[PDB]
Amino acid sequence: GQMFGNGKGSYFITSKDNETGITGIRVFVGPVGLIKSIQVRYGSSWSEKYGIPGGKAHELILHPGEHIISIYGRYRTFLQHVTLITNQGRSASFGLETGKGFFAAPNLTGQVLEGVYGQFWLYGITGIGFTWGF
Repeated sequence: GQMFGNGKGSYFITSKDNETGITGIRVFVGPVGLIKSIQVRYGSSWSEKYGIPGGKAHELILHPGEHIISIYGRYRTFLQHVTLITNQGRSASFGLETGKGFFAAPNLTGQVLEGVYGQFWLYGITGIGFTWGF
């Protein structure tokens, strides 16, 4: 909490479900370079496509024991850039690094990414938020 970017349009939310946490993140990026949609992998199950159809699928598949611990991003009208940095030093960058920047980290140390929410509109994601927990 709360939501990064100029959120506009349809609300979405996904989260952990008495399971393992996030083991993967699928980001869809178009030729225009903005974040169109996301899928989140819980255990072995991919969530539904949250956003606008189109673009090319790019993935961060987490290693055993690996978790996303902070997130840097850029935005304008749409979420332009997202880089997911993990607890093992790895970082996966998606999208064109333009606009107003943000940085999301959990308040308490040991907390990792467990879910993401936000808004998508015309071409893609316009607002993005993150839920952290142990």
